[PDB]
Amino acid sequence: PSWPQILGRLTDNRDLARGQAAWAMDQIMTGNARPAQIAAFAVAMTMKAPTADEVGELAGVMLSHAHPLPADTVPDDAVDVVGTGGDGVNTVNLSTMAAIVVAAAGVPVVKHGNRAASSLSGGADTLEALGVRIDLGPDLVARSLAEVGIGFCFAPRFHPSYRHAAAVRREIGVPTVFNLLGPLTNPARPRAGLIGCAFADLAEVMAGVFAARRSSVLVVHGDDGLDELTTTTTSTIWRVAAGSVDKLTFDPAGFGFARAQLDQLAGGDAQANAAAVRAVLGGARGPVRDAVVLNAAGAIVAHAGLSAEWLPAWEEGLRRASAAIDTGAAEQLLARWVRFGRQI
Amino acid sequence: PSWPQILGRLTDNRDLARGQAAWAMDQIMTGNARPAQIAAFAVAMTMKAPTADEVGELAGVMLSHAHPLPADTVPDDAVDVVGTGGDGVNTVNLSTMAAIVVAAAGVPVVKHGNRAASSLSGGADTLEALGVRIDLGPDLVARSLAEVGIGFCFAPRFHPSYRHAAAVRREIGVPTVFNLLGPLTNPARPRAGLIGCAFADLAEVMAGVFAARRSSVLVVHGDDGLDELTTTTTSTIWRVAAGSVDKLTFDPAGFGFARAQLDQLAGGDAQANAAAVRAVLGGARGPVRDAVVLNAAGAIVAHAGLSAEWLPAWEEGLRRASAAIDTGAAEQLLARWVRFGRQI
Ligand SMILES: O=P(O)(O)OC[C@H]1O[C@H](OP(=O)(O)OP(=O)(O)O)[C@H](O)[C@@H]1O
Ligand SMILES: O=P(O)(O)OC[C@H]1O[C@H](OP(=O)(O)OP(=O)(O)O)[C@H](O)[C@@H]1O
Ligand SMILES: COc1cc(N)c(C(=O)O)cc1OC
Ligand SMILES: [Mg+2]
Ligand SMILES: [Mg+2]
Ligand SMILES: [Mg+2]
Ligand SMILES: [Mg+2]
Repeated sequence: PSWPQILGRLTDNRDLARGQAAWAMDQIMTGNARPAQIAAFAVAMTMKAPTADEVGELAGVMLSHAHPLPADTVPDDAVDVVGTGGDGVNTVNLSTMAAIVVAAAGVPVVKHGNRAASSLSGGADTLEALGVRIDLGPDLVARSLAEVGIGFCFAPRFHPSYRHAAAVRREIGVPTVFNLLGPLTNPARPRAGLIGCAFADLAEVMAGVFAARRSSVLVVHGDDGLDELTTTTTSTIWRVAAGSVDKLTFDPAGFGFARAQLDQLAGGDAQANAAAVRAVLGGARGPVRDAVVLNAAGAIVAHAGLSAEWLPAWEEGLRRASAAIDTGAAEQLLARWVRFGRQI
Repeated sequence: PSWPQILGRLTDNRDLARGQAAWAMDQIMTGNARPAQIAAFAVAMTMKAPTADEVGELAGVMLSHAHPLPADTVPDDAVDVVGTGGDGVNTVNLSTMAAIVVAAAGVPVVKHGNRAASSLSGGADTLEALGVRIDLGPDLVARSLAEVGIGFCFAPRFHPSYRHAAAVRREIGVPTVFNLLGPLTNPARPRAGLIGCAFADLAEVMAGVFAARRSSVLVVHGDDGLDELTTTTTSTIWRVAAGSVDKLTFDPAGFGFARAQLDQLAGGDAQANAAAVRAVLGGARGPVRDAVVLNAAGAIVAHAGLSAEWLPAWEEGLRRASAAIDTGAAEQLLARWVRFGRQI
């Protein structure tokens, strides 16, 4: 393989041959690709329309180069709650709040996360503002998971070889196929997840990648644009179970949720978003709580799918998420997580 | 304007707003664009499918930044004979030979040229091997045109600000919209031309750019793939006249030309191709001569179009081209051109 061969195939609007996307990603990850070649590749794949085979190859290479967690430290039923970002709506950190609630409900959570790219505060920024240690290595993330019930894998910490691609992504600004990779590259390789996708046209491709590795995942795109399950309107869900993908539309009104306005989910800086987390975990009722409970429930549904029915699953997920907040378990879990980090 | 705005519009498969392509190109030309931004733009513009308006904006900015020729030194009726290159065929230098013949016939020629990109020897390489000074500046190109009847504008000498774009093009090694710009950016701005296009689906776009300038141009694509008028089969001609374009099919058999095989036009390195020039100018009969005469006649037809009827124009062009060789005028012009460069 060579860059002219691969780039020419893509600019001819052709799918790549098996192995070519992987070759390309490996050149990028080993520091062997010129910034121009990285940019050409990211753009050309995006404009061709990436296939699940192609995106799976890219994610596979990233996972090969990533720092793994220690053997036998990640429960077989661990779940992720993470999105692509890039929805261009400055919301509170819904996945991060959902993940705390899910862990408090007793589902092991290994969250893949990062600082902001286009927003004012990313999940990692907000966790740091809450006093949680974001920058732990493999051994300590495994300890966090075992001791607290949740671990946070900071993407730059676990994927140092991605630094060459990350730099090009910033210079060009435009979203590309690379924006799909964060949720597909959790170094703990959890088999379940609630996965947000800001890009309606690419959510099915993400779902195809998860289907190929036989994950139990709900890939979600709010019909208002959010890379979360929204409360302002319906959401599209690509449901991944038993190696296949089912496209569904989801309406929170079927579970008694009132419609919110997008303004009601608005975020601010890390300090403001930390305050918002504290408010929800402390039992504040209102729009943000509703969105957190909904997303926590979706992750619990994904976790359930590792084994059945859609409606009892949602009912159970919503019951469990709501109780995790109401009993104070979620608030207490955050306190315990903070304490864990301060004790080395 | 910004890179995220323009690249986002392209990746959404939308034509640019008026001025945006020009903004991007000026960023590239002033050294304000990162190699990643240059590459993203080149690829995204190519995959979107560039319009004549957009290509014209790109060429306009190049011309703005180019070294011009001194005032009143280029005749109103000067002609160019130049192609995009990249036809993947490795032929002798047909445009460069045709240009010498056209000048010897009395039509002023200001040829835009460059070294090999994908071929074994570019027109500039072959001229250098023949002893012609290829890198003269504006004042001396103007002198060459007046004194010898032909001038050669070396693209890197006249477009120094293009160096950043040129570096990215080499790195990505795939054709893009930038491959169209050579024939569209002759710094002497001749109003007539025989312009070869290797990319059949972009020839109409190049023709539209020339139409906007009200040039008299034949944009040509050999139906065998050559970016020249071919002798192996028919050619498609986009005839540009009176600010409008007509697509025609051209068969040189109508002028008595025997069908050649593509292999009979094969070139080699600069020394081999220089030998091929000497052979044609010395009066050797055969396929190469035929191709040179046909293309010289095409350029004469384009020159006639500044004023002209189609079939008589071709018959006249063929007569004048053949006579320029047969009298030794073309051989003598080359010798005079070599002397000119040696005498400062
Ligand atoms: O600034 P953006 O480009 O829009 O990115 C917003 C967030 O998207 C991902 O968030 P994640 O789902 O992990 O967390 P969140 O929903 O709690 O913010 C990403 O790592 C950022 O934290
Ligand atoms: O090496 P390539 O990738 O195929 O492209 C290079 C050839 O295309 C142009 O040819 P021009 O028409 O000016 O000259 P020619 O036809 O005499 O070679 C260009 O300036 C090079 O000479
Ligand atoms: C317009 O064509 C060119 C302009 C240039 N400046 C350069 C360069 O600086 O290497 C190369 C070019 O084609 C190879
Ligand atoms: Mg999220
Ligand atoms: Mg979000
Ligand atoms: Mg040519
Ligand atoms: Mg050619």
